[PDB]
Parts: sequence; C-alpha cells; structure tokens
Amino acid sequence: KVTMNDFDYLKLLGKGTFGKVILVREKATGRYYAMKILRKEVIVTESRVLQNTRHPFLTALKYAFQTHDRLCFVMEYANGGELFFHLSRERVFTEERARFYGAEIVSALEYLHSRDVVYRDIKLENLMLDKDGHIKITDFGLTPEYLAPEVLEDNDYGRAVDWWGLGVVMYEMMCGRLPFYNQDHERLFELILMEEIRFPRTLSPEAKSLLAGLLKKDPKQRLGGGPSDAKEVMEHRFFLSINWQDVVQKKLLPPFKPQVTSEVDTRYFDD
Repeated sequence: KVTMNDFDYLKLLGKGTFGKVILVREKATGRYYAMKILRKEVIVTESRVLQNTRHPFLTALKYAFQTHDRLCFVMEYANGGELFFHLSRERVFTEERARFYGAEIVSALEYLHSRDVVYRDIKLENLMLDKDGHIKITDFGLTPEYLAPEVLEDNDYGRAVDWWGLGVVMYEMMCGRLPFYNQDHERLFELILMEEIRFPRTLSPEAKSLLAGLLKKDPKQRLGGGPSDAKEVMEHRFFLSINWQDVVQKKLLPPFKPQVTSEVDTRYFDD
C-alpha cells in the first residue's frame, strides 16, 4: 500500500481551504505526482468519482490513501508546463492552437458529462501540457474568477457551466486577456451577469461564433447547454476539421512540443 513514507517532498503546488497539493516523487519509481492532501476535518463528489474517471486529458488518480487526519490522492503530474505559462509567453495562441487545446478539452467534458459528472473547474490555471504537447486538465490551481452566470445567480452547477468555462478559456487563448480584463474587478458580478462580452475584430467569424455561443448567459441557450450536450459543440462551425476519434486517440499532433526529455525531466518545475 502507499504511505507518506513512499514519497519525497519536492515543492508546494497549491494551498487551499480544502487542504493542499504537493509535488512529490515516489521513491520506488522516481516518478513524479501531485499529492492532494485533504483535511478530513474540512470534509465526496471529488473522491472516487475522479478516482475512477479515466480519460486521456484528465489527470489520473494513481493512489488513494489516508492518514488518520487527512485524505491523500497521488495523481499523475504533467511535466510539459502549465498552459498559463505558455500562453503568456505568446500573449495569444493561433486559432488553430486554441482549437487543438479546446478539442482535447471538449473530449474530456463529453466524457464527464456522459457520467453525469459536472466538472466545475474548467479554467486556464487548471490546464497543463504533458511531455508530448497534450493537454491535462488538473484538479487544483497553483486571477479573477469567472463563474458562470447561473452559478452567480442561482448557485446552479449544471452541465452548462463546463461549456461556459470552455468559452472563457478559449476567449483568453485567442484574445490574450479575459473578457472584462480592464473593467475594474468588483464589477465582475454585474458584468458576467449583465454585460455583453465583446470580441476582437481580428477573430475569424467561426471562432467569434463559438465564443459567442459558449458564453451565452442563459445556460438553456449556451452552446452545449442543450440536451445534446457536447454534440452541439463538436459540430460547431469552428469545429469541422476535427476528427473526434482522433482527438480522444491522442492521434493529433500537438502544435507545440514542450521542451522536456522525458516525464522524468524536471525542468518545468520552476517559473
């Protein structure tokens, strides 16, 4: 069985109300993982559910053990760096790059929704790349929150919020900044709920169509908020060139390859 003594401490990946996430190395394999340490005190929809949700673009739960105090989840750790870091080193991504990343995300989401699982955390900080250029949706953050309108108005974490999160993520990928990046900030509540999001002119009209769709304020009208869930999104104008089987097969080539030797390469483990 796994136990605290099976790992070497590397650094803190994230702290939080729920607990913390540490970057560790399993002495037996020399392999790297992120260990989420949840206070039992503080605490279900997070345990087991993720424990089993396995998908190419979802971080995998390697081991799940518990101390008498906390709950520990050792999960695979992408070593190709964080999306935020790559994005910012380019200000924006080519629309085809957005595309490449968004589709791997759509693939994960279609999957989670097929199991009546709402992700709630689709956002740039939760995105990393693995050694090969492929996306890994993480479960934790190392930025203003852009909750979905129905979450702000009704505390309604239904399927749609994931599509809303997909839109905010690609809007930033293609524009280089959030939708209300300049407008103060304590304004976010009223802006998200009632301000129209405007799109740069430099955006292909399909891309402009996708964003306008993913960012609909009415879940009932969002691209993906319809009973067909992911399908509305997989079949959007913006998404034609795509081969979804290809997508989930990791058969697509990543438009960017992180500069790591092997998953063992610890070079992205800094800033």
